[PDB]
Amino acid sequence: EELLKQALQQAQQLLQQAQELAKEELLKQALQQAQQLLQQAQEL
Amino acid sequence: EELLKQALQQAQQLLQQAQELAKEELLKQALQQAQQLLQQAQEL
Repeated sequence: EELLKQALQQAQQLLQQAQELAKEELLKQALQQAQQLLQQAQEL
Repeated sequence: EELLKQALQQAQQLLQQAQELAKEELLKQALQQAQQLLQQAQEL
């Protein structure tokens, strides 16, 4: 559960990296990685 | 691209709803929905 927290806080930090990249490879990566934390968040 | 922005800004608003729900059904929903915006973000 604090793990879900560690997963969400980091997915949040990563969607924010995606966002500033949006304003290529590193945007792709940041979204992939964030999806990961969210799948963990979902199963957690 | 501003669409990727609209997708990311909203996925961000949703991982934040998940987070406060974390501190059941609505946490599940918020993560599902956020994953959606991120898949759109990825394909976009």
